[PDB]
Amino acid sequence: APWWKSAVFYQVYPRSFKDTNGDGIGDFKGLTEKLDYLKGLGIDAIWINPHYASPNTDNGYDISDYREVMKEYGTMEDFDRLMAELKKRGMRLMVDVVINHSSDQHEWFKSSRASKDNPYRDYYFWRDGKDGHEPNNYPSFFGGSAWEKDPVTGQYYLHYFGRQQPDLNWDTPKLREELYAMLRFWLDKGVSGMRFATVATYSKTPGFPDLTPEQMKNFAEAYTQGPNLHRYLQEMHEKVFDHYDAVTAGEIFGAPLNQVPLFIDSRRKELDMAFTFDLIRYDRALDRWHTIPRTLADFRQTIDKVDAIAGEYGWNTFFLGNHDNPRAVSHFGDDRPQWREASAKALATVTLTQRGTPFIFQGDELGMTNYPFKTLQDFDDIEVKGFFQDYVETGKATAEELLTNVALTSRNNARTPFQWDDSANAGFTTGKPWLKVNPNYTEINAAREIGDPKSVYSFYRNLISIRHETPALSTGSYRDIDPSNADVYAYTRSQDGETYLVVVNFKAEPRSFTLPDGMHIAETLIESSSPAAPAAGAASLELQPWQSGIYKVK
Ligand SMILES: OC[C@H]1O[C@@](CO)(O[C@H]2O[C@H](CO)[C@@H](O)[C@H](O)[C@H]2O)[C@@H](O)[C@@H]1O
Ligand SMILES: [Ca+2]
Repeated sequence: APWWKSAVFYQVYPRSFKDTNGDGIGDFKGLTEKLDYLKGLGIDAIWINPHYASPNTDNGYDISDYREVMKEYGTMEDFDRLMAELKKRGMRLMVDVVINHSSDQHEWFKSSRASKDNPYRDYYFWRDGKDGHEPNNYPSFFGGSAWEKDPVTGQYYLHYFGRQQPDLNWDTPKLREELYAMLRFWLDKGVSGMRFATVATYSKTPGFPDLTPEQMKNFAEAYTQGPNLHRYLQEMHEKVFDHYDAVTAGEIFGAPLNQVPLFIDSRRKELDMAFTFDLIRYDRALDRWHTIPRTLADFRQTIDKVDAIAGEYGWNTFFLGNHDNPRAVSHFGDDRPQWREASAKALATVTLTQRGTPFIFQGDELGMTNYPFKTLQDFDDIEVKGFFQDYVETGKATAEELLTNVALTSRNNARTPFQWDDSANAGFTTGKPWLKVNPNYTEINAAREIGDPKSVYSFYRNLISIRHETPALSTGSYRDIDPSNADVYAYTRSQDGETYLVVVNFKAEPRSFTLPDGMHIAETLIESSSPAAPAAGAASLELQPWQSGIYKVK
């Protein structure tokens, strides 16, 4: 059982964590200042979003030099000190690895775009248009065609994401060797983990035939069907990860769940663990902007399908939130002032008793909410400007339809500054924050949470302890008591003849729970929103609105 199977991770979007120089952008110094806070919470390891030199058309996901640090975050010396200060606390760092595409300002692309005979030409994908139009019908995730004509050579380069994010050509051995050398540069600095963004799209289909209309309906899935993908990931492991001790994590965006085992089965020598989208997008329409009503029954059944593809040799991450999705309490909980803390704790109990390695998103430990967008600029983000181009400019929807829906699903919901206290701009910055702070910072902030044994924060800290001390709760098997139940989420975790029972009321009303025939409460480890723990030997539970609990059973 490697260290990573029982670790609890915390994801820090540095741009919005803590500013230390007034420019309104979070930075490395600000993260280094808060390690004590993170340690005190119980956090073993941090995954930071892209921290490399970038023009920031996509807040670090368009990388212009893989070997320099983002100017906004600090210098290489600031990154080294972060590493050092993490190590002092026996903490580990996972970095984000963005090698499906680079920025169009990367030196490689500047060279590549110069002529068709340039030595870098095949570091990207260049093709002639067909029939006066693009080379084929590929759509981009961030608006319009995935192909962009370059007047310099008259050909089109491929970009699955933004126009300023040209896809890297993995079919070219020289480029793969460069990528590997780049990974060693960071690994040699002692980085403990790497998360590969959109790891499933690295392999492109030879010939670039047009997508079928079915394929066009789910293009994301088509872009994960490159015929050399597993070949390339296995090569990366042989030449890189085999020689180091880091954990690898794949963001498997767009792939069908049944293919996930190919990425994570320890025996195949590709990656260690999976970030999947089935759960967190379980109520998102195919357009990635509308929502579809779902029940708890939908929620638990997805989790069960997801757990099942881990098998014996695979391993999952678990998360309810990240920098690409709405806030966990607003999305899966109830964010109204009277149910917010109660449901946030109930979500905490879920997160920390899932099988897999949990990732907690910055701010969820405080019960941070979605942002109340009013304006146009509140929504500012390459992906929504993409939705405008594809849905508004084309007359498929009105701006106000877009914004009503995007208010609920926008990435910007997760990127509002972390709420440290009740000072100006919640103590995030002394300047003017890059995105506005949520007004509810006056009720929802770290300083107020940490001082209160009854807070969301304190509930998270207690859960993390209980998990750290209970093997079954990280590496134990998982079993859903009743997948068709849409009121109360019940499951067991077991290891080595010990069994724990997690019960979570998802209704804002009293509910009852009857334990499995022959099973009885032995001890109560923790509850939220309960006025009294069950009696030793209880065969059922009386549950308050939003109540959660962990029990040892016999
Ligand atoms: O937000 C659109 C879509 O992008 C994904 C692809 O994995 O997210 C990763 O890659 C993007 C493009 O570089 C980034 O904008 C994003 O921040 C990054 O995590 C999906 O998760 C997401 O649905
Ligand atoms: Ca700053």
